[PDB]
Amino acid sequence: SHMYYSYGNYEAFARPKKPENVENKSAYLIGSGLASLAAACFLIRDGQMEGSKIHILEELPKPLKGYVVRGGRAMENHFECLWDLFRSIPSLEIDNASVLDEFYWLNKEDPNYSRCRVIEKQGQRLVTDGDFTLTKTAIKEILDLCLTNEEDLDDVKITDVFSDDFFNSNFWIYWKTMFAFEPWHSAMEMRRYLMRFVHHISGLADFSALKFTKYNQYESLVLPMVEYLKSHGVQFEYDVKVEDIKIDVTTSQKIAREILIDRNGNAESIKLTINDLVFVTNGSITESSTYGDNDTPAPPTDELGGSWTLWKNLARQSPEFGNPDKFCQNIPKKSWFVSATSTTNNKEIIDTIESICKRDPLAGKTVTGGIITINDSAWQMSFTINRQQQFKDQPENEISTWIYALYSDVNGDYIKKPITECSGNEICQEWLYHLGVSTDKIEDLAKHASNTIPVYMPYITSYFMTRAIGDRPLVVPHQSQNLAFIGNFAETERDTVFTTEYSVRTAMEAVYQLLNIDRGIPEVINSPFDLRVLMDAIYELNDHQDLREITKDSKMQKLALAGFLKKIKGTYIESLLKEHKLL
Amino acid sequence: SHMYYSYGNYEAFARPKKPENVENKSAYLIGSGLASLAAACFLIRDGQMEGSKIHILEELPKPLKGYVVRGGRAMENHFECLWDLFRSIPSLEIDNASVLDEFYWLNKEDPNYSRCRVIEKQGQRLVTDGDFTLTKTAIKEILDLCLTNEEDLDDVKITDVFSDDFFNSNFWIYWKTMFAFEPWHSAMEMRRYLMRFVHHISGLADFSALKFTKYNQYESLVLPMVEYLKSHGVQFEYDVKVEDIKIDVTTSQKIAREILIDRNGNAESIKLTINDLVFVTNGSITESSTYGDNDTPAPPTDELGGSWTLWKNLARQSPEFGNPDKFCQNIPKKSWFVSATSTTNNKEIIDTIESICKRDPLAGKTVTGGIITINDSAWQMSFTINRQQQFKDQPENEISTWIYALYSDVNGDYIKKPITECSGNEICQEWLYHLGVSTDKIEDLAKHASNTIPVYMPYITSYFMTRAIGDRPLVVPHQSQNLAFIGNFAETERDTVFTTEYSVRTAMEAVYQLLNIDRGIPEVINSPFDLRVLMDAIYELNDHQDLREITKDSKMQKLALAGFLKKIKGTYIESLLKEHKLL
Ligand SMILES: CCCCCCCC/C=C\CCCCCCCC(=O)O
Ligand SMILES: CCCCCCCC/C=C\CCCCCCCC(=O)O
Ligand SMILES: [K+]
Ligand SMILES: [K+]
Repeated sequence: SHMYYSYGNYEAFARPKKPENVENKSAYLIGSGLASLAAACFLIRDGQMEGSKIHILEELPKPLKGYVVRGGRAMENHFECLWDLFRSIPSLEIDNASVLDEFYWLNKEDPNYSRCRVIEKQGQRLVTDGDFTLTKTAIKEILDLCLTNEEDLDDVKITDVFSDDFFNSNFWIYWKTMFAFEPWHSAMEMRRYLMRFVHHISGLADFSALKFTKYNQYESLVLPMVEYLKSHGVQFEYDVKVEDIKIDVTTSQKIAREILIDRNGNAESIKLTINDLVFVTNGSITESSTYGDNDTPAPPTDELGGSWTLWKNLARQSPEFGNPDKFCQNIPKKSWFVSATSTTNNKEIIDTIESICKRDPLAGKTVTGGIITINDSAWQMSFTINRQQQFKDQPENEISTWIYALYSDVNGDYIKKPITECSGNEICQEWLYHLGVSTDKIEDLAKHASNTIPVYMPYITSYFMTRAIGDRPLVVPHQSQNLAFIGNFAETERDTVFTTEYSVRTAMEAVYQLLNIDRGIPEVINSPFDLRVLMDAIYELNDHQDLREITKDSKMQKLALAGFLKKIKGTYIESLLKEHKLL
Repeated sequence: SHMYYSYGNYEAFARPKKPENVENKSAYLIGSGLASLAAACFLIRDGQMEGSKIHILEELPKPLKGYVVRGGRAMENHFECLWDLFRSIPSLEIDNASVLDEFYWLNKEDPNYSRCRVIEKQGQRLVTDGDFTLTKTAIKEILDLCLTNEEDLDDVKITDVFSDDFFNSNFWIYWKTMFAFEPWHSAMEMRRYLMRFVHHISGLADFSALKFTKYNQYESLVLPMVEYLKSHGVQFEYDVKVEDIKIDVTTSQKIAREILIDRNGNAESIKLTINDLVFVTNGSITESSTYGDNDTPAPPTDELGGSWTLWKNLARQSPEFGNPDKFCQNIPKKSWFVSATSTTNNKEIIDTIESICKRDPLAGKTVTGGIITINDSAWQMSFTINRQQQFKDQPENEISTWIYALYSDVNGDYIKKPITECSGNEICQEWLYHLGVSTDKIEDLAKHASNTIPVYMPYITSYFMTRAIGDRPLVVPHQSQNLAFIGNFAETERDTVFTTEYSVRTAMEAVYQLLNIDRGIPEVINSPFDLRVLMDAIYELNDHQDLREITKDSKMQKLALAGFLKKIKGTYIESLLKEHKLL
């Protein structure tokens, strides 16, 4: 009621009037991740809140044994809120240009695509690569899922809605690895993904729809925002651990009253009035991460960190604040936990990568174009090499490779141990084996020619845990006066979590609602409602067959189609179907 | 091939790289209407062409007996190209705001809607006002038209595709008068309108979808653009009549070589190279306009002016440059020709208007909210009163009313003459009669208390003449190197003419194509392909009935619906249909 959804250029280009009474308001942002930063940016730009009244509370202060590549997930053109934000953030690389400009021009200069998406048998390209290999049964299961109401998917697993045909498809290889879905994850979220990205189905196998920043996410997204916020006087408070927020939850209002913090070791409290807004990033996929090195595994852990402890403390004050235990408890021990960043200047390794991905990793352009999946790896390992180098101060003869394994409790094929028990050099050895490197060189090249840093992340799969409506708090809970939840464990319609777009969307919706900003929020792109996109999807999903080939081997369908074509012959519907290759 | 269509914020907010070799190029814009001005703006902003190399050639120089209101057509939110343009044009009314900002804020401060759309019997509101009164037969004719391929509508009249039920509907009253469609006009263009604006069907009767500038179009749109262009050094050349452009049309290229002009009376020629771009606004609805006064009719005329003569001279050089005679010849003598602007400070007239439209005309906010149609007027007359005053220097106790008649060859009900034979005061008398003013006061109030300026426009209905594909030139004809056609007689996909959006779209497409600008053009809004919008349309078109009421009185349908509901029961399709009130 305190916001509305829109689309089109009118609302995109319009500027909101200064919101009412904002001169008497303040904001506290809990956490320093992308959602907090984006919310602060919207407070400055569209709330016209004074930067000095904006307080970002970060647990970290103002030494790892090598380079580590973080989230690094791709974006797409229809990250509608994220581009609304980053058109206003100055680039740190190009004069008089925004982050969006630099990104837009870069991905036109050097457009992303994969020349080798799946390998097997120690370095062979998969033979059916490029094809979805979906049977009619699997396709009907996909569409049956989209045709299920989200409300009917409470706690439903991906394995509850798909059968053997689907799980044997190339589609499932592409899908599970690029998005990091496990079979026991949320069918509700998988449905959101299917609908959310249907306009890019023709780019699923070759990653032609992916777009990437010039450098790692921190240098290309976080640092530009931080510079923008600091230039506007926003206050960054470091070594602040937020332990609880006392919230009054009455029959008529929800009002945050006090932030209980541990500053640099000392218990303190921030008293809030109704004009002091609090933005909580509830939960975190990176909390309690541990780090290994070339010779040491990352020590597994089950610690609840400060992020999960805080959400638990808020949930104790109202069921409307969500159910953190659905996301941070009972995570299967087979789940993805470990990622590794393997850095080398060794020509044997780099030349091996070149022979598989067909591009020079040191040229400074696209290399793998996104992850390469090792389809027959016991770990279900994938790895990617982005445009090199991904760190501004890294030597120009080095590459850094990011590696992850979807299965954490199964022996590797060359290193006969679960990934959670492997040092950096052992992870690199298993990877080199699957590249086809000669087995008499693997040990030396991993131990002495590379430096590999593993990271153990207990909650990295947490976004996708099976959930019920109500497990995630509304961005602005009902009757909340000065409290919002942002980030990928907050609830909003149809958008997909594990994306930076979701972080920016929740940030924008929280700020606009709490300040009653008179401007539209862009809806999640309308592609699942667009007949043209749905026609393309049928054509692509059936691996480029028209309606006659699709129905050929079924009399019942073969006849319903002939009756359909009779009615639409010579009409606009027939020309549309022909334009989208269905006729 | 030299442009691409896009939608969403990514392409909206992105800035194009400077196009290649633009530093060696020039532009000549023929005419000073909105399309020429918009093209010049895009040349500056996105072509990064130097303003000194941009030459606008206007026939007019750098005295009417009263105020005259011109085009004054409304806009809507999904004028996608127009808002792309006017976000970059500084407002002349508000500091540090664009034209878009001022427009956006104004129409939120004072949103448009009609409190009385149709009157009859000398000032009575129409009883069924607000309802479409469409029969099932008429609705199927509407959808059958949309389901016809545009290519099958060559030279087809509106009367060729609709029957008595449709022409007796309130829908047709609303539609024909707000858009100025005549029964003999283009069914192809009517189809484009139905598809183009389907997202606003719920605002058709009460004009809630309409948005208006603060002042008349010249003060609120043209003058801001002119100031922008002059501030960038763009050259305005006045008293230049362009008589012909010599174009080389070879087997491989189309190249404009020479502009033949009459400057201030003297024959001259502008020599063009391939790097000199020429933008022709072919044809004009305002050419050869004549003016009357309170005591004199506007003299009818059939003169081809300079605009139509120029298009004819170009068409003689290639059929690819269009067929002007389809639009400027054989216009029926019943067509709309006359509009009048009636200005008064008289309290009897203003109070009469207040009693019909329910708002104070002098308050400075919406008055009629768009045209009021006099349904039983022999002339088929409508009139509107915008926010007053529409001219910045007009006295604050005056209103100006705009009046037009769809039928030009039929005696009025009070003044027993065709409108083409009427003085300004006689047009005002016929109007006052239909307002219900007492017949013993009409003559005095028209002659002495009002000043009414009639305008005769031979080509005002020209955009809508029946046409065939090929009658309008492509914005950039095939193989054209330096020549483009812009404005509402140029050809582009799915957009609707007689709109300022069409002028800006053709301008943008011409500039982007001729300069090969590397940025997307926003497509015509995708509403006819959006299932949600199509569901709303069925609900509104059937005057707010669900699928069971719609089908109730037909056994055949009543059964196909029961079979449909059986298949979709409990699915996402059913929830969608319920959300859009069809179930
Ligand atoms: C009713 C709707 C039917 C939906 C059909 C479902 C098919 C979805 C197809 C897969 C989308 C592939 C997405 C790959 C693009 C990369 C994602 C990204 O941009 O981040
Ligand atoms: C296949 C598509 C079916 C199309 C259904 C057609 C019904 C169209 C309904 C009328 C649209 C009314 C437009 C009124 C809004 C004002 C126009 C404007 O904004 O300038
Ligand atoms: K917006
Ligand atoms: K654009």
